[PDB]
Parts: sequence; C-alpha cells; structure tokens
Amino acid sequence: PKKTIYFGAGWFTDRQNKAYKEAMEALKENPTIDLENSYVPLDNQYKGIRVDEHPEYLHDKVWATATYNNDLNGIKTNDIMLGVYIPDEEDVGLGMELGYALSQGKYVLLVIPDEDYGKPINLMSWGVSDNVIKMSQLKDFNFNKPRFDFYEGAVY
Amino acid sequence: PKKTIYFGAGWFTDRQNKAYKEAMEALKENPTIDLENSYVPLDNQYKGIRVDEHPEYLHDKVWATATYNNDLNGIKTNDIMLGVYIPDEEDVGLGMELGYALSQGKYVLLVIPDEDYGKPINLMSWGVSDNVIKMSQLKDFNFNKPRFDFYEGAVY
Amino acid sequence: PKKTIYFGAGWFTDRQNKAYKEAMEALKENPTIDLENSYVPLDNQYKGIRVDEHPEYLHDKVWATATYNNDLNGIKTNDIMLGVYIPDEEDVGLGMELGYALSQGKYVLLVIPDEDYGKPINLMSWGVSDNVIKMSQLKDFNFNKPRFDFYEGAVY
Amino acid sequence: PKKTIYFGAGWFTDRQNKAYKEAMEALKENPTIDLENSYVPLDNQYKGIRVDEHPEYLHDKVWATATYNNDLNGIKTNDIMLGVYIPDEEDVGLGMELGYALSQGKYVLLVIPDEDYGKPINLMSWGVSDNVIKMSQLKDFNFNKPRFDFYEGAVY
Amino acid sequence: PKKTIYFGAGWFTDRQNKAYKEAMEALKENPTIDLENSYVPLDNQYKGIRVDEHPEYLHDKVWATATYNNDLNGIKTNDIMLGVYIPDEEDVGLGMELGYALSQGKYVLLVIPDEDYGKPINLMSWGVSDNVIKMSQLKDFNFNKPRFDFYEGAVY
Amino acid sequence: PKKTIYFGAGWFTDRQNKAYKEAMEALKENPTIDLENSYVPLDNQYKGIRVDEHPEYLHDKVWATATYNNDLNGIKTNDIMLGVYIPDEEDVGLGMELGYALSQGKYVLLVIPDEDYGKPINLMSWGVSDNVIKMSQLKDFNFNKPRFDFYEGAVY
Ligand SMILES: Cn1cc([C@H]2C[C@H](O)[C@@H](CO)O2)c(=O)[nH]c1=O
Ligand SMILES: Cn1cc([C@H]2C[C@H](O)[C@@H](CO)O2)c(=O)[nH]c1=O
Ligand SMILES: Cn1cc([C@H]2C[C@H](O)[C@@H](CO)O2)c(=O)[nH]c1=O
Ligand SMILES: Cn1cc([C@H]2C[C@H](O)[C@@H](CO)O2)c(=O)[nH]c1=O
Ligand SMILES: Cn1cc([C@H]2C[C@H](O)[C@@H](CO)O2)c(=O)[nH]c1=O
Ligand SMILES: Cn1cc([C@H]2C[C@H](O)[C@@H](CO)O2)c(=O)[nH]c1=O
Repeated sequence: PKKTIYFGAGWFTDRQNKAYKEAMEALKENPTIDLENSYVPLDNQYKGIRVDEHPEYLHDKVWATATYNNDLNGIKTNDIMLGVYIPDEEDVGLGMELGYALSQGKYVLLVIPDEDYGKPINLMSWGVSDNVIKMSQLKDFNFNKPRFDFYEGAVY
Repeated sequence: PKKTIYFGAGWFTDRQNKAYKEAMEALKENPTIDLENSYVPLDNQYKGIRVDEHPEYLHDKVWATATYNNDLNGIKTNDIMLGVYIPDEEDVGLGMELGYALSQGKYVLLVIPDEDYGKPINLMSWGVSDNVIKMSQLKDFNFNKPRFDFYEGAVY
Repeated sequence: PKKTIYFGAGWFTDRQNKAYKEAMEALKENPTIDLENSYVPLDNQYKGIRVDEHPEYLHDKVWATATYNNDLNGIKTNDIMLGVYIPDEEDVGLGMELGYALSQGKYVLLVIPDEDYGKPINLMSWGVSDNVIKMSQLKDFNFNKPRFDFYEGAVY
Repeated sequence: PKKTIYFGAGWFTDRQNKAYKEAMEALKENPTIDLENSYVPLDNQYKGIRVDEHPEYLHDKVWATATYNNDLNGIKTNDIMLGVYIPDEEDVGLGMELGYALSQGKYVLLVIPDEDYGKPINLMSWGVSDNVIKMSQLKDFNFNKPRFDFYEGAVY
Repeated sequence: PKKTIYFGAGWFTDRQNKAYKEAMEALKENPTIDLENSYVPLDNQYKGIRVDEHPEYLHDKVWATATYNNDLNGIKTNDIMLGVYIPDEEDVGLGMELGYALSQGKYVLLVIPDEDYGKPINLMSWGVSDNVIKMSQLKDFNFNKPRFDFYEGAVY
Repeated sequence: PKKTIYFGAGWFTDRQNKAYKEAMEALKENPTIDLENSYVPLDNQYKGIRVDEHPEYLHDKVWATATYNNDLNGIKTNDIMLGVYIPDEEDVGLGMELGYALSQGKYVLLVIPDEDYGKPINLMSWGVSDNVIKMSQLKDFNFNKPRFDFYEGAVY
C-alpha cells in the first residue's frame, strides 16, 4: 500500500527552502509514499497566485479564504501530516496546521534537517507530534506502519 | 455574565513581553472577564519551573508532557482562546494552540499591539481567527457576545 | 443559572415566520434563558444586510463567508442549539446546523408548532435531536437540566 | 487508487429521482470511484424496508435508530461525501449529513443538475461544501486529487 | 462560580456502592459544585427503570438506546466528567465514558477511595485522566480552576 | 481492497488470552484484512517492555506516556477498531479505546466468543459499537462493506 501526505513546509527563508527541496527529494524516493496524489501547498495557492510574489493580493479576502480552505482540505483529505521543521525558524502557519492535523486524527511527523536535529523546539510542536525524525531518515521511513516516538532532543 | 480565557502569549522577546503586560492590564479592566479563574501558562508550567530559568529541564520528558497537557487542559476548560499576536515575531506555539482551540470549538480572538495592527499576518492565523482587534480595544471588548470579523489588515 | 441559545429558524415562508415570532415570545418568558447574550442569525448577517432585501449580495463571496462563519460562531459559543421546525417546510440550512451542533456537543432541541406536532419528520432530524417538543412547552422548558427524549410522532 | 463514496441523494420528487439516476450513472463511469464498496442509503434501509413504501414503520423507533446509525456509519466509513443537490428542492436530511460529514473530516462535494447550476442555494450548504460541480462534470471528476473551489452561482 | 458534573460511577458491587455514597456526600459539601443541575445516571435511566430491578428490559433496544443517549447528553452538557474509580473492579462502562468525555473536551477527574489510592490502574485510564485524587480530597477540590496532575500511584 | 485494524484485546485472563489467539487466527484468514500493516498493542509496548512482566516499570511515567500515545496512534492510524470482548471479563482499557475510536470516526466491531454470545454486556459497550458478532463470523466478515447491526443479546 502507499500513503499520501500534506507537504507542510515554509518557503520564506534560505534554510527553509533548502529543507523543502531536500524533503521533496526524500519523499520522491520513499516507496511507501504516493507523492502524485499528495497535496503540496505551493502548487495549490488560489489561482496559482503566490502573494509573496504578488503583493496586490495582500488584501484579497477571497484569495485568502480560498487558499486557507484549500490547505485545510489538503490536510483532512490526505493520510499523513508531514511538517518540515527548522528549529531556528519555526513557522506559525505550520503550527496551526499541526493542531488542525491533530483534530483531524492524522499522523503528525516532524522532519528536522540533520544539522539541526537535537536543537530545542517549542513545547507545543513537541507535544502534538507523533514522531520527530532526521532528514536522512525520511527516504526510508515506513509510512504503512507509523509508530509513536519521542524527539531525541531538547524542548523549550 | 463573565467569561474565562486561556492567555495565549509568548514571552521570548521584548516586544512579546511588552505586549504580554499590556494585555494583562487590559484584561484586568474588562468587566466581562473573570481573570482569577482563567489559565495563565506562565503560572502553570509543571512543578512551577520555567525551563528558561532552569535549563536542566530542557531534557525532561515528564516536564514536557505535564506542561503540554496542562496547557491543553487550560484551553479546553476555558471560554475564550486569547492570542497576543506580534506580526513580526509569530509564535509556532501560539499557532498550534489556535488550531487546538478551533478543534475544541472556542472563540479565537487575536489581539495585536496598536503600533502593529495592519501589518501582514500568516494566512493560517487569519483563517482560524474569529476576529482580530488591537490592544487598545481589549479593555472594552464584550466577551459575552463574541462575533466574527475580518482583520482590517494584510495577510501573506 | 441561565443558558444562551443559537436561534435556528428559517424565515422564508409565512408558516416559518409565524413560528419564528411564537418561539421568540416563548423564549422571552423562559426564566432559564438569557436571550440578550444569545445569537439571533437575522440580526447577525454580515454588514447587517439581508440578501433578500439587497439581492446584489447574492453574488458576494465575502458576504457569504462572513455570515456563514458568524453563524458557526453563534452555535459554538452558545449553550443550546434551538431549531424551530416546520415538518412540511423543512430547512436544509437548519439541517446542516443540527449536524454542526452535534459535532460541537451541544444539546439539540427541536420545537414544532403545536398544530404540526406529530406529523412525519425526516429521519436525519429525528436522529440528531436530543428532544423535540411543541411550541407551547417552550416557555416552560428547563434548559438547566436538559434531558433526552423521543419525538412523540412519526418519522419518514 | 480509487475512492468510495456515501451516495447522498433524496428520492422524494421527480426532479430528485431524475438526478439520482444521472449521478448514479456518472459514478458508474468514473475511474476514480470504487462504486462497489460505496454506501448507498436506499439499498441500506433497515431490513430492506423503505418507510415511504411501508407506512406502518412510520412509528418504529428501532427501524429509525438502525437506519439513522447505518447512514452515519456509511458516512464516516467512506472517503467522499457526495450530495446530489436540487436548488429548488433542498433536503433537510442531506443538510444534516453535510454537517456530519464536516465533523468526520470528509471531502464534501455537491453535484447540481446542469439545468439548475447557477440557481441560488442555501448559505449553509454553500459554506459546508469543499466544491460544487455540474452533473456533466461528475463522470470526469478526479477523486484522488480533490481540491477546494467556490460555487459559480448565487447563495441566498 | 459553580460547575456541574456527570456522576460516572458503577453500582454493581459493594465496594462500588460504598464509593458511590462517599462521593455523593463529598460533592454535597463542595462549594464549587452545583449538584442540583448535574446529571446522575441512576436517576436518568429511560422511563425511570433500572434493568437490575426489572430484568425484562435486558432485551429492549428502545430502553438501551434512550438510556445510552441520555448518558451521552449528560456528559456533553455538563462541565466536569467525574469518575469514581475502584482499581480492583474497573468498569468498562466508565472507561467508554472517559473516552467520550475526552472527545467532548471535558476535564476528566478520577476519584479513588483513600484505602485504594496507589494501587495499579489501567494504562488507558491513567492516560485519559487530567488528574486523579483520593475520595477525601473531593469535598475540597476547586472545580473552578481544574489543573492537570499525575497519579501518585502505579499503572499496569 | 484490504483494511487494517487496531487489535483491541486484553491479555489478563485465561478466557481473554484464549479469545485473543482465536481472533488472531480468524483475522489471519480473512481476505479483507491487511494484518501485516495493522497495529497490535502487545507487540508495541514501549521498548518492548510488558509491565505485567516487569513490575519495575509500574511507576515509569515515560513508559506509560509512550505506550498510551502509541496505542492511540494505532487507533486513529488504522481503519477498523476491533474489540475482542468477553462479557464476564469486561476490560476498562478496551472501553476507553471504544470511546476514542468513536471520536476518531472509526468502525467499531465487537467480537464475542461463540460460547459467550448472548450474555449481557454493558450498556455503553453496546451503544458505542457499530456491530457485534461471534468469533466464528470473524473469518468471513467483509470489512470493505461494514454495516450497522444490533447485538442479538442482552444489555445490562
Ligand atoms: C503564509 N502562507 C502559508 C500557507 C500554509 C502552507 C504551509 O504548510 C504553511 C506555511 O506558513 O502554511 C499557505 O498555503 N500560503 C501562504 O501564503
Ligand atoms: C515554549 N513554551 C510554550 C508554551 C505555550 C504557552 C503560550 O501560549 C505559547 C508560547 O509558545 O505556547 C508553554 O507553556 N511553555 C513553553 O515553554
Ligand atoms: C439562507 N440563510 C440561512 C441562514 C441560517 C440561519 C438559520 O438558522 C438557517 C436558515 O436556513 O440557516 C442565515 O444566516 N442566512 C441565510 O441567508
Ligand atoms: C428520510 N430518509 C432519509 C434518509 C437519509 C439518506 C439520504 O442521503 C438523505 C435523504 O433525506 O437522508 C434515509 O436513509 N432514509 C429516509 O427515510
Ligand atoms: C451498565 N450501565 C451503565 C451505565 C453508565 C453509567 C455509569 O457511568 C457507568 C456504569 O457502567 O456507565 C448506565 O447508565 N446504565 C447501565 O445500566
Ligand atoms: C493495561 N494495558 C492496556 C493496554 C491497552 C491495549 C489493549 O487494547 C487494552 C487492554 O487493557 O488497553 C496496553 O497497551 N498496555 C497495558 O499495559
């Protein structure tokens, strides 16, 4: 069997965009992941518009509503909630999605870049996760048998 | 009638600490809020110890589990979810809590310092919110008749 | 004690409008209801405008989004879900709201005009309901001790 | 992959029964739908009894309980919540199911007959839906990649 | 303020019946509890009949459905979920109710007779609980500020 | 298609361990069950430690937290909630899981040993189940088409 995922990753910093590409690649190689039918936010912004790339939409209530709902749909409609996590650059949006994933009863997996693994993460992100792994463990992670595990690291 | 709230507010930067004090003062003046029976995270960390004062707790699963659970209990047993929000220093912890509050069906009110009201806020925060007001309106906000409203500002 | 309610009632036919007035009168006489702090949809449409008075809003996503959200907020922040129900003119809107109220764990009480009490009602409405009474009992219903009961009538 | 659905459709009017057959046919041709393991209410009424066809059961608390629970099970147990929607003949039962589907975190798709598409629909039905399409779009709808979209029509 | 509770307690053994009486007495002395408006299962079985007094009801789906539903309604409309717990005679019914209370976001408090406080309790009960105290503390417990705490005892 | 299950069964009595093995066998033969990717508690106790087999962990807050969370994850992450039920030896832990399964929107199937089928079961276990079958019906049960059905037996 294969599972689909909601690709929860930011795209506002160099460290973030770096991890984004890495995780994308790991997923592309993982056998247990049906990446084709997965939902990736950046490719599903309303009307293909990226607001950081079109500041005129910074006040469009309809663009916001549509994108927000689309993201939520991407979460409840897929199997796993994957969060690309950067300890030094924690994203509020990802946080909200972790909480929403919890409500939807999804498996919450946080993936931290190998160089950052161990650094302290926020108490809530730690508590809402079902497991926290390193980037290098992503390609071989068996999504058909998701298990609970503690983050081998600090939590502030 | 009077409502109780969960005081969602970070205390990791000076801007956050300033907003924290202002909000606490506004709430003490609000006739519709019962602050004594509300839940304030900072006075509810497990064993009464803050990890930033006692770094030895950065690696203590028991401390993390209890504090996380106590916070969740603070949201679910209280009427309103209050989030002191600083646009330029958004908190992943507050984000997770907004999602969790949504799952529990609580009114989610964001309060932004007057000087920052209007600056862009994360889409996901705008989405979960039932309303977003400025710090100065907090002391007068009627929590017995909470209603929905859009942020009179930008959202990235 | 006193409870607050969400006034679920259509206003699209004369029978509905008649039932609407009767229920509002019964509620004003109920000592266990706090009507001032309750949510009445008709006084809460976005921007205070009813689409039947201003048809131009029939095509306004912003109006639709805000009004829909405000209604949901009205159900989740109030104690009881009241549904004025007319067996011969059942409302799809009221139906959706019953389902939503169930999801929020609210007591769902249907109130049917005396003259119609007994006529067949949709299975799904009978199912979500915690009790169904006639209009005449509304003024005396004790909302501080709501209990479950079967419709003394038919269900198609 | 293929998805299963809860066939939410009324059967109380000529327009309704017409759309029912049409949608059934569209689903029968859609590649992304596993119609065999889907749940269709009319074939799952308790003991095969249709109350509109056996008025003696109009007062059977056990028949109602069983059918109501069976329908709910049909919803939470399947992937997509499909609602066959007739603007001029909105069903309260379908409404309740849309709300229940929301709580269950299912994708809510409303399908309106091509001749009716555009006509005004109830505010709540509009707001609970993840997407609203035309009958003709049903056969080709890709259920493995469900996305959010606004109804190109009026909402009262 | 005062809170209402759902009195979760078995009455199938002498130890249970003893604990039942002690807890009821402690609750009558608690200034933060409104016992009149609370829900006591034993006074809420359908038609007022207990199946152990009228065994003929052991085979009556209607009795079972109404009593089950009334109990659920008792949990969802009340503030606190109280579970009188006897470690050596754990109740499957109370267990299901703890899970249900968790789903409704209620504070779950277990109360164990002093003589038994400390004995091993089922993992799942320890997990859902927000706190577990001994019978003697019940009369003084402040239900207006419920907080999380670990069982000072064993868990098998 | 095939479905996965959360194997909910006790292991504290001879009758329990007997049914456990039986059900295991039935599942091993059932075509509609993907037993390999299913979650079975006994093989997923934290660190492979069984506390009944290592009483030193009877006070390990970390072992309890981890196992409890792992079990919950096993429930929300799988399709069906299967409960091996012994009428004379009802388990509180299984009860809590039935309630949690309900919240997660899973199909709840109780399987009773053929020799015990008919004996009275707790009102709540009866009410939370979507269907109750005999051990002998397990091997042939079609999990791709789960339907609702009443327990042909007594409920106390
Ligand atoms: C700010 N922002 C955020 C999101 C969602 C997507 C991502 O998982 C996370 C990044 O903050 O939130 C989005 O889709 N669009 C956008 O403009
Ligand atoms: C990081 N962190 C966070 C919280 C909670 C509280 C506040 O709402 C928000 C701040 O991130 O989350 C807490 O209780 N303890 C902690 O150490
Ligand atoms: C169609 N419609 C419906 C509602 C809500 C309110 C009432 O409970 C019920 C009537 O359908 O749903 C509303 O607020 N506005 C609107 O225009
Ligand atoms: C009135 N009624 C209704 C239903 C369900 C099924 C359908 O999706 C919708 C039609 O109202 O509700 C049912 O199964 N039986 C019945 O008698
Ligand atoms: C077996 N049983 C059980 C209950 C409820 C009530 C109590 O919280 C707990 C006792 O099992 O579950 C009840 O109302 N009636 C009944 O006959
Ligand atoms: C007491 N106990 C219980 C459980 C779970 C697992 C099973 O479905 C049910 C048995 O009580 O609860 C567990 O995993 N470990 C344990 O020690």
